Amino acid sequence: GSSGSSGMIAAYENSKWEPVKWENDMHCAVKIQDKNQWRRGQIIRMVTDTLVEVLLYDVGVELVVNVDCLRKLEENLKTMGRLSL
Repeated sequence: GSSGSSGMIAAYENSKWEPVKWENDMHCAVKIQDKNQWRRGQIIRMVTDTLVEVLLYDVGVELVVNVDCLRKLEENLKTMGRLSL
């Protein structure tokens, strides 16, 4: 037992939004409101200076969230545990 390693939500949650330019065909993590789980999305198309269209390829749902909830996909989070390129 004793299995529980919160890195994504942990790091993200603890961290705070940051001013970054979102480009097409990019990876990032969006923060849900009604829920407390960080989902990954793909920069589909920038709508406004605050809104951005992303794709939850992870699950398979096309939607658009606010850059205020968006977060840069940290490398560490990408490779949690065993590191190997």
